Amino acid sequence: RVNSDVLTVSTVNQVTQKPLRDSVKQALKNYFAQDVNDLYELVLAEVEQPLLDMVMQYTRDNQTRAALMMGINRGTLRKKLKKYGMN
Amino acid sequence: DVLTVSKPLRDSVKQALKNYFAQLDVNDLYELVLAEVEQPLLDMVMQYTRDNQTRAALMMGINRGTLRKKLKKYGMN
Repeated sequence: RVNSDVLTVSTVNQVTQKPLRDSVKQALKNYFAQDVNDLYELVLAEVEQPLLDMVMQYTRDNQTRAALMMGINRGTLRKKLKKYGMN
Repeated sequence: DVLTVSKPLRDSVKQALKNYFAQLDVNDLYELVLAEVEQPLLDMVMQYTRDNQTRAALMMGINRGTLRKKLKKYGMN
């Protein structure tokens, strides 16, 4: 059971749409194919940065609209932006 | 530079969000994306460790309690 299927990636082999979770699985599978103790932060960092960049670009940098769209408060959005030196 | 797909996983997230935006009120995008990324992460690590929660938590860098809360959140418990 998965939460949603609205996030899909376009991959040309011609162009096929597959669940984003599949890319995550593949990336992890390749990663394992080579002692890790920070896998969550690793994956989190790889996901939050593009998410923040895309949303901020979409709302034309309006921090409040970006927060509403993301379902988080203004404060939380600000610490995430700063974490990645995006502020 | 460690998470890539056949490259960086981040590019696939960007692509996904672009496809999603074309589909557009939305106010749960963070959880929406997190759910699509944490569930498979949990699936893959638990599989890697043969369902050993302690080993999975240690690999992930989180305590066992947090791992169990995450698994439950996604109905994987």
